[PDB]
This record gives sequence, structure tokens and C-alpha cells, in this order.
Amino acid sequence: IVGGRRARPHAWPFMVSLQLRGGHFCGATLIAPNFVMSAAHCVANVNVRAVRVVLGAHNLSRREPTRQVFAVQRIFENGYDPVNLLNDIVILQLNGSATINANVQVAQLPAQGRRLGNGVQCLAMGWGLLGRNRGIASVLQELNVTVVTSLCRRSNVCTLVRGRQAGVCFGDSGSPLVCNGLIHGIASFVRGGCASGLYPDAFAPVAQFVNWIDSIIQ
Amino acid sequence: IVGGRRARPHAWPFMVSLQLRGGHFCGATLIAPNFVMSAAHCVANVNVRAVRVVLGAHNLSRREPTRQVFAVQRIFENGYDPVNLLNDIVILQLNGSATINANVQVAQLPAQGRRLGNGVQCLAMGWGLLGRNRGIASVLQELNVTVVTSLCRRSNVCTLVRGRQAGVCFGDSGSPLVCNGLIHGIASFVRGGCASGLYPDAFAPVAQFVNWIDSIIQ
Ligand SMILES: *C(=O)[C@@H](C(C)C)[C@H]1[C@H](NS(C)(=O)=O)CCN1C(=O)c1coc(CN2CCCC2)n1
Ligand SMILES: *C(=O)[C@@H](C(C)C)[C@H]1[C@H](NS(C)(=O)=O)CCN1C(=O)c1coc(CN2CCCC2)n1
Ligand SMILES: *[C@@H]1O[C@H](CO[C@@H]2O[C@@H](C)[C@@H](O)[C@@H](O)[C@@H]2O)[C@@H](O)[C@H](O)[C@H]1NC(C)=O
Ligand SMILES: *[C@@H]1O[C@H](CO[C@@H]2O[C@@H](C)[C@@H](O)[C@@H](O)[C@@H]2O)[C@@H](O)[C@H](O)[C@H]1NC(C)=O
Ligand SMILES: *[C@@H]1O[C@H](CO[C@@H]2O[C@@H](C)[C@@H](O)[C@@H](O)[C@@H]2O)[C@@H](O)[C@H](O)[C@H]1NC(C)=O
Ligand SMILES: *[C@@H]1O[C@H](CO[C@@H]2O[C@@H](C)[C@@H](O)[C@@H](O)[C@@H]2O)[C@@H](O)[C@H](O)[C@H]1NC(C)=O
Repeated sequence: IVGGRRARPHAWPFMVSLQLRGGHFCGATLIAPNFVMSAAHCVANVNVRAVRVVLGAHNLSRREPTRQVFAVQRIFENGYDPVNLLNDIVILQLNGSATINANVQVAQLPAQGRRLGNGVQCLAMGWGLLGRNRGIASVLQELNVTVVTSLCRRSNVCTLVRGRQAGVCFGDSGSPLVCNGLIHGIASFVRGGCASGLYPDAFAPVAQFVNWIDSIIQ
Repeated sequence: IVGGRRARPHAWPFMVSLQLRGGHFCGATLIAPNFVMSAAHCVANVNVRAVRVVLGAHNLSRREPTRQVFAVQRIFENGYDPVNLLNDIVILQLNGSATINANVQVAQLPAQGRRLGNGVQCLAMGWGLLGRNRGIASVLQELNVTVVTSLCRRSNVCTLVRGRQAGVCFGDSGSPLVCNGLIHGIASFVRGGCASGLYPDAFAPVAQFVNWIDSIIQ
């Protein structure tokens, strides 16, 4: 996240860090104690068996007893287009179930079909690239943004930080966009580089995959 | 295919070669003019943007005008388990429609839940390794096989050649197992090495996926 603020320890206990080796590479969201949601692009040309799903994290540079670490057990994708990133979402079943506590909870989703209108105020987050002058985030960051329709496919929910150069960056893909309490997006792509000021960030539209997601976790 | 024979040219017009910048790495089956299915594990650690879906092929070491080449436009997976290969199936939308002809035809499928019993006679095929002497096949190969239920998961359709060392090998994964003219299987995995004479070859049970497949191909 370029130009955001550190988050209050465990303010978003549904937030998940996906790692390979000992390093973060994408975010995800806990939607059922044995299930996460992320961007399809995130798992596309990696060794999924090696992927560690870390729950309950806050500052990746430190040891954290609050963490619950899982592995991937099943993968579901519905029409992901590798060429243009249409339908950039994947549901990952875990090898076990999270212990729901203060630090780990299931986020809630929007009703199938629920469409977002230019103007709504959401919150983006991730441990992604602070920009390019210093690498990845140690502490989870958050960013107020606004839903926008200009320069956005009808197949995406997009955001924009009005007035300055700020937005999601490498390492935030797969992270959730929270609007009035529900996951309305998963971070998918940016244009003109990160935090361009010219183009809105693009998030896969969660509300469009609702019944599908449900036919899987319920 | 270890211990099989050359198939007759364009004997199996639904037979597909998945290639990465000219290099065959797995087979597939044309199930609609614009959809193939193959094994999920086949596209797991490759850049799918670079994958070419090659239709109407016979001899891979030859220039072949009968061929039609498409790219992947969309991806669908339904509970693929990367750790044990359960649900080893992927449906791939193509970036266009194949021209139906002598050398290219949609295959037929079995109806949902149509299981096979010990002893049914099938035919496996593909462009994989010839055995461990001689490399990957040039000309498409075929092999008479028999369905078996011992040393097989309930969630797999499995085959075994009796009385000799023969079976599928690297390069055959994702290829169709034809039984009584319907595609009942997608080549998935082997045990004890290729053509052990000890363990049966395992194929994803297409029939258990027919309803999901129709819903994508509709
Ligand atoms: C993920 O982190 C996204 C953005 C949300 C940051 C990254 C991913 N790429 S990377 C290099 O693996 O981090 C996927 C796309 N991302 C981009 O930074 C990026 C670069 O160009 C684009 C836009 N493209 C892709 C879709 C159409 C145009 N996004
Ligand atoms: C595909 O070509 C299969 C077999 C049908 C040959 C290969 C694939 N692996 S690859 C192309 O060599 O990386 C997928 C598994 N295959 C095997 O050769 C193989 C080796 O060990 C196994 C057994 N595993 C998978 C099930 C759990 C143990 N399969
Ligand atoms: C679920 O997975 C946990 C993580 O396993 C560790 O990381 C994975 C990716 C593999 O590399 C594994 O070999 C590593 O040890 C386990 O530690 C945990 O016990 C598992 N939970 C279960 C099976 O109940
Ligand atoms: C920045 O946003 C903060 C939280 O926003 C609200 O909560 C999140 C979880 C979402 O549900 C979102 O839709 C809500 O609006 C606010 O507390 C804060 O006021 C904001 N600051 C500014 C300057 O806009
Ligand atoms: C469908 O794609 C065909 C194959 O294109 C070739 O392979 C893909 C993976 C890319 O690498 C591409 O740039 C390669 O040349 C095209 O040749 C074909 O025209 C396409 N047809 C469409 C889009 O209708
Ligand atoms: C070898 O198999 C040949 C073809 O088998 C038939 O067609 C295939 C595609 C499947 O649908 C299969 O179930 C059918 O049996 C036979 O014609 C041939 O006789 C077989 N030979 C021996 C010795 O088994």
C-alpha cells in the first residue's frame, strides 16, 4: 500500500498473508474457518504445495504467537482469464480449520448481485510494496479510497484515492477491499504503475461470485 | 505411452496437445468447439499465457497443416487438491472456435455418475515417453488397457495392463481414457514409476464431473 497508514494490531482479523519460502507474496481473506479467498493470479504460476496460509498476522517481521498457519487443500476457480485478469478470484480450502478468536475471524460477504456506485467509501489493505523506496511492508497497512466507475470495466469494482498519488501495490494483490463492512473486492490489477494518480485500482467484484462461493463453503 | 502402438492418423480427432513455445507437455480433450478439458496439475506451474492448445495433430516432429492452434481465454477448476491429485480436472475456454472437420471433432461424454466396473476394456493414448529408452513420442500412441478397482481410489478410474510392463508416462498426463466410445478418464498419475506392472494407472473420473462441465459449456 502506497501512502496509507499502519493498522491497529489485529483490526482486521479476517486478513490473511500468503507466503512461499519465508516471504509474503499476496494477501487473502478468511471467509470460513477452513476457507480463504484471493486473486486467481496469485496462485497461477507458483508451487501451490509450498504455499503457507498465515492467519492472525499483524507484523510479518516479528514472531507472532497469534498466528495460525495452514496449507492449501483444494482449489476452485470459475472462468479466470489469464490474458486480461477477468474473474480474478480463487477459493482455497485449507488443510484444517481456524480457531475463531480475537485475532482470527471470518469476514462477511455482500449479497449476490449487489452493485457499488461511484462515491462509496471503502478501505483497502495489504502488506504490499510501500512504493519502490523501501520494499515490502512489515506492518499491515490500510488506505481510505473511494469507489469509482470512470475508467473501470463493468466486470470490476474500482477505487481511487482522490487528490494524491496513493493506492495498492505489488504484494497487495489478493487482499480484500472492505466497504460498509462486507468484502466487496479482492485486489487484482493497477495501471500506469502503482499509485499513478491517473488510473483507478481494479478489484475483482466479489458480489458477482456470491452464489458460486456459497455453493462451495456452505 | 510405454508399450503401446502408433495410432492411426487422425484416428482420434478430439485428441489435443498442450504446448509451451512449441513444446508438448500434456494432452487434453476437445469437449466443445471452444472448450478442452485436461488435468488441473498440467497447468499448475506454467505461465498459461504462453500455452498453446493444438488441435488436429498427429506427428509432433512434423509441420502439419491439419493443425488448429488456440490460446486459453478462461479457466475453471472444482476442488483440485494439489497435494494428492484428487479432482485433477481443469476446463479451458479457448480464444476462438475450432473448425469441425475430419481432423478435429468434439468427443462424447458419459452421463453424470456413470461408473465403470472391474474388467471393462478401454483405450489410453497420448504423446508421452516411450518407456525410459527413446524419449517422448513423435507419433500419437495408443494402448489397450483394463479398468480395475484394486489399488485404486473410489475417486479415480484406474487401469492396468496385465502380463507385461505397459502404461502412461510423462507427457500423457491430461490425455483422455476412452471406454465404449465415451471419455471416462483424464490421465492423472502413476505409482511405482511408469509401467511398473505393479500399480494401476489413475485417471480423473470424468463422469463424476459431467453436471459441472455441462454448466460451463452450456
Ligand atoms: C497484484 O499485486 C497486482 C496489482 C494489484 C499490484 C499486480 C500483479 N502483478 S505482479 C508484477 O505479480 O505483482 C498482477 C497485476 N499487477 C500489476 O502490478 C500490474 C501491472 O500491470 C497491470 C495491469 N494489467 C494486467 C491486467 C490488464 C493490464 N497490473
Ligand atoms: C502425468 O504426466 C503424470 C502421469 C500420468 C505420468 C505425472 C505428472 N507429474 S509430472 C508431468 O512428471 O511432473 C503428475 C504425476 N505424474 C507422475 O509421474 C507421478 C509421479 O508420482 C506420482 C504419484 N503421486 C501423485 C498422486 C500422489 C503421489 N504421479
Ligand atoms: C496444515 O498445514 C500446516 C503447515 O504445514 C507446514 O507447511 C506446509 C505448507 C507444509 O510445508 C508442511 O509440510 C509444513 O510442516 C501443518 O503444520 C499443520 O499441522 C496442518 N494441519 C493439519 C493437517 O491438521
Ligand atoms: C477512513 O476509514 C475509516 C473506516 O471506514 C469504515 O470502515 C471500513 C471497515 C469500511 O467498512 C468502510 O466502508 C467504512 O467507511 C473511518 O473510520 C475514517 O473515518 C476514514 N477517514 C476518512 C478521512 O475518510
Ligand atoms: C487465438 O490464439 C492464437 C494463438 O496465438 C499464439 O499463441 C498464443 C498463446 C499467443 O502466444 C499468441 O500471441 C501466439 O501467436 C492466435 O494465433 C489466433 O489468431 C487467436 N485467434 C483469435 C483471437 O480469434
Ligand atoms: C483394443 O481396443 C480396441 C478399441 O477398443 C474399443 O474402442 C475404445 C476406444 C474404447 O471405447 C474401448 O472400450 C473399446 O473396446 C479394440 O477394438 C481391440 O479389439 C482391443 N484389442 C484387445 C486385444 O483388447
